[PDB]
Amino acid sequence: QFAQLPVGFKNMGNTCYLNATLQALYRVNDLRDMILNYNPSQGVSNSGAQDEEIHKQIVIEMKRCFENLQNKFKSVLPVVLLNTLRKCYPQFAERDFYKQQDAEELFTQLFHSMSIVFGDKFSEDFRIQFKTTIKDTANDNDITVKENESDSKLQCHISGTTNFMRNGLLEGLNEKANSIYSVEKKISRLPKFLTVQYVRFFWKRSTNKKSKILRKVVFPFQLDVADMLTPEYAAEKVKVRDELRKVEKEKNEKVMTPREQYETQVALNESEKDQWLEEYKKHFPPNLEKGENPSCVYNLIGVITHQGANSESGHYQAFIRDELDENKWYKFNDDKVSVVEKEKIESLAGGGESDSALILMYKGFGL
Repeated sequence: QFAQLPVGFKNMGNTCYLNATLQALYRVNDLRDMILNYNPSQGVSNSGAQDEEIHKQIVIEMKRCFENLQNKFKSVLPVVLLNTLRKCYPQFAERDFYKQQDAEELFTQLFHSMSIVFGDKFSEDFRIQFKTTIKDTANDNDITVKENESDSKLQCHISGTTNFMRNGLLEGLNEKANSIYSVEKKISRLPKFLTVQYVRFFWKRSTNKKSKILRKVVFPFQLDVADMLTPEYAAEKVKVRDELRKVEKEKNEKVMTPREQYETQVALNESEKDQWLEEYKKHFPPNLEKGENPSCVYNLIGVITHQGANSESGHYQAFIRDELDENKWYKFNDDKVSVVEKEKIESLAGGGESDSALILMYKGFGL
């Protein structure tokens, strides 16, 4: 009666890559907020970027789109945003409709633009820092440790052996006169928002053509990455996790018109949610960096899926967890929005030609 369905973006013809990506970004609370409050008078953070003005326009056009989503405009047509994106990143103007594109490539370029415009305020929420150990496979006294590698996502490598996301994340942290060196990353700083890429798209050698790995790879709703951290950082994050678990457990224990009553209940539920956020926050570590995850645990909040033979075919969708009711998920099939249950989300692990998870977004536990 009173609860309104979220709205989606109309597909202009092979532009579901953009639509699914925008829903996932909109779900990231801090990002949504900084875009919604962006004032062009504020300029950009990185005015070393030669194309500064077009990045600012990308943000402006995102803000307009986000204003239309927030204020539910039954359908949003991101025409000007697409044109703007194409001016900045001509790869997205390739034809053959315009050609279908890899959502990962869009995600990456949008991250670049948002980093130019907002700076550290944006990028610190996503930064993963590594401690890298570099050993000569032929000599285990030749050891070098580096602390300066970082990224804004983790890659989940998928081969025929891969059955769970953890398997692929662990493989992604390792790689290999001249010698073969093993290069082994452990995480020394976790972000509050953790993006995971399933490496599904690849160049098939046999056919000289783009293809896709269809293998089922199970992801968890609650992700714990303690085993990917340096020993020193794990000790810190596990201590936090164990206090947060105690709060979670304690939480699980505990004349107006009909419209007015609904609006009062929403207000009550938001207050109760905020009181629990404050209870978790009491246990956050004292020297936590802005944008850093307090613990080593995350909850899943969004999934970008793809169905089709390769990154230039088929269809992308987003599945987004409701911000209050953690059991509720929304399916954004462009402008067709529906409510689905946890079982439908689990089925996105893949296997065969089914719609399957490509990019996963996790938010830190207790946030």
